[PDB]
Parts: sequence; structure tokens; C-alpha cells
Amino acid sequence: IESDLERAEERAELSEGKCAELEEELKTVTNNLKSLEAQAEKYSQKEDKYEEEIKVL
Amino acid sequence: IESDLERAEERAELSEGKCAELEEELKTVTNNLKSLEAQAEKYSQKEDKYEEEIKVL
Repeated sequence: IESDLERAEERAELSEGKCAELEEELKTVTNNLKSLEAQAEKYSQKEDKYEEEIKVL
Repeated sequence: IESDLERAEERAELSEGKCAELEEELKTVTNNLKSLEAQAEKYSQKEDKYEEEIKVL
């Protein structure tokens, strides 16, 4: 029982480390996604203006 | 020692569950990033095409 308990606690520590790393990755990717969403909105505005000018011409 | 083993097991289980959830979240957000990047590339190409159309018309 003692050996099994030691192994289980080591497993738990490893899982906690993995969870911390995953949190870091998630936050980084979230920031990148927000930046690209803003970029796409700028793209949309540019397209709107170009379409209007095309219609006028 | 048996009670200690039970506590270690439950802590490991909780940590693994959180790890799985974080994995799913990172997968989803990374897929979103990939899709948005493809859209942005297509949008740059479309913008160049629209400017060419403006000039010719």
C-alpha cells in the first residue's frame, strides 16, 4: 500500500505540471486569436470601402 | 496509509481531469487560429484584386 501511495502522489505531481503548461499555452493562443480577429475586422472594413468604390465607378 | 493512498488517488484524478479539459480548450482555439489565418491570407489576395479592379475601371 505504501509503494502504491507513493506512485500515485508522483503521478498527481506530474499531472499538475502538465496542467500548468497547458494553462500557459491556452492563454498565449487566446491572445493571438484576439489579435487576428482585430486584423480580420480591418480586412472587412477595407473590403467594404473597395466594394463601394467599385459600384460608383 | 490506506487513507493516504485514497487521498493521493483522488488528487491525481482531479489533476488529470483538469489536464484533459485544458487539452480540449487548446485544440479548439488553435483550430480557430488556423482558420482565421487562412481567411486573412485570402483577404489580402482579395484586397489586391480589388485595388487592381479600381485602377482598371
